[PDB]
Amino acid sequence: AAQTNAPWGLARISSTSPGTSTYYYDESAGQGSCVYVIDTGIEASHPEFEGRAQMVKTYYYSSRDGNGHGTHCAGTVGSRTYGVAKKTQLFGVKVLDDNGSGQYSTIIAGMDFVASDKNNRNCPKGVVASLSLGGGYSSSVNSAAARLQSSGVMVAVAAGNNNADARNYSPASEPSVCTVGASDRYDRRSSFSNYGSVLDIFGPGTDILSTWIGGSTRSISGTSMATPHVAGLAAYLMTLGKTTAASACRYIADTANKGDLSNIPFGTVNLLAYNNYQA
Ligand SMILES: [Ca+2]
Repeated sequence: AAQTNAPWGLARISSTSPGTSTYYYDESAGQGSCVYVIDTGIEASHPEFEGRAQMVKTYYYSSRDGNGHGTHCAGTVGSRTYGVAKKTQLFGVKVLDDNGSGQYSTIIAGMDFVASDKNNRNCPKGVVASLSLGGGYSSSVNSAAARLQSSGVMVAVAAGNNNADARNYSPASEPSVCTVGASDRYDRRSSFSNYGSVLDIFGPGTDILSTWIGGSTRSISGTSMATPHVAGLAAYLMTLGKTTAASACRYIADTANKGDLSNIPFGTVNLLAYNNYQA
């Protein structure tokens, strides 16, 4: 399949060079896989989700996304127009309030929740969790991410937006999960992207067009936007049978475009997520 005039980040993950505008992908498109978006929620009624999204848990008064961030990230995972894995099933867990903030105890509870809830869901091709959130180092938050990964869920987390070593942030600094940095459309490390030896992979994160609340769309930037490209790519590769939840991060690294990025500090991987699709 080929989506013409695609958002640049989708084109980039299906090309060995920057500057293209077509997203090439296998028509299976992640069908049979499930991705939990643990964030401010998802506007499940947005036409772009085609009924494939639902809220399964909230830690606040409402399960609605009153912010937009979670709907944007969900759109990059699995919306029709803006998504990597266009037939995946999306489940929303609202651990952040409508200002985008949340306590670490709530975020940990949401991770433990997904580890259990996935046992109640029909996801024959596997389960992914996308965490576009973080804050300062916490061993308890790292441990919760490690548990979620160990339970059989491919965990992708944002590296953070401090232009700093991600070793000082959580859950970015948990080695067992897949920690994602951001790049821009010219193949530079995004100016805000964290870096460091704990990063596993880069994905597109500057000026990413996706779904927004009120049935709308907008372009925003962050390692929060790069993470769902990698989460959607994992769901897509698991559906194709190329890899499993345990090894997807390593498979994505091994099959990445290598050495293409600029402004990568010594000690940080120079690897950009790539779907290796050949028609
Ligand atoms: Ca890792």
